[PDB]
Amino acid sequence: EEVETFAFQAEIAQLMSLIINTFYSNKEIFLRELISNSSDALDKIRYETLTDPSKLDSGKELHINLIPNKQDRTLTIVDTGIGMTKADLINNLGTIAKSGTKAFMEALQAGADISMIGQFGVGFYSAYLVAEKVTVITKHNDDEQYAWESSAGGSFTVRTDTGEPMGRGTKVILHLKEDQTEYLEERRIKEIVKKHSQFIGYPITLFVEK
Ligand SMILES: CCc1cc(-c2n[nH]c(C(=O)O)c2-c2ccc3c(c2)OCO3)c(O)cc1O
Repeated sequence: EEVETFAFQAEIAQLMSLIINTFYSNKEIFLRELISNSSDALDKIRYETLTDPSKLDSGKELHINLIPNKQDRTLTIVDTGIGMTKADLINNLGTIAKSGTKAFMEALQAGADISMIGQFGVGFYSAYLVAEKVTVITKHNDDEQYAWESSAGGSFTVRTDTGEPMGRGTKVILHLKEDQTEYLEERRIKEIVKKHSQFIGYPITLFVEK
């Protein structure tokens, strides 16, 4: 397979390193932030459909599924939102893009708490509070399915995805750190959704393992 490797823009690499090295204890915020991103992407495709019905030809269901897998030590968050083209995937996760990253990095100096990370438009990276590696698989109506992945360290890879086709949307696979497996426990995931997410205008379904 063809794999491209990219460097994160410096400020994002710096942010990632701060997140990976922190003992910040309220790590459950990652779920609120990823669900929020899914909801924003769901809003995007749904808006586009008001004007163009064929936008949902790739899938009419608009929802978010949470899939813990204890055997694989992964928690997967899948949404059927607008997805990302390859260019937007690289831009949105590899650079400051539209975010307040610089202000956030100053806010951290000033000693603010990273729970404000989502208000600075960089909530995705909180995933690194709980994951050693994150894979993002995405399919936008205007492009092919791509898999982005990073274990931090300053780089990430993007490759065309040969996995199960998603009709449209984004799937985030969190390869959890050894000491963060509480997020694969059904009781914990339920408790967290309600505290940081029962505000979302889309169905959020937790798949219980058999
Ligand atoms: C990896 C982060 C993430 C992104 C998306 C997503 N899909 N499409 C888009 C889009 O704007 O086109 C996004 C998305 C959602 C929130 C964002 C974002 C992209 O960049 C900053 O904040 C998503 O649906 C879920 C996610 O967790």
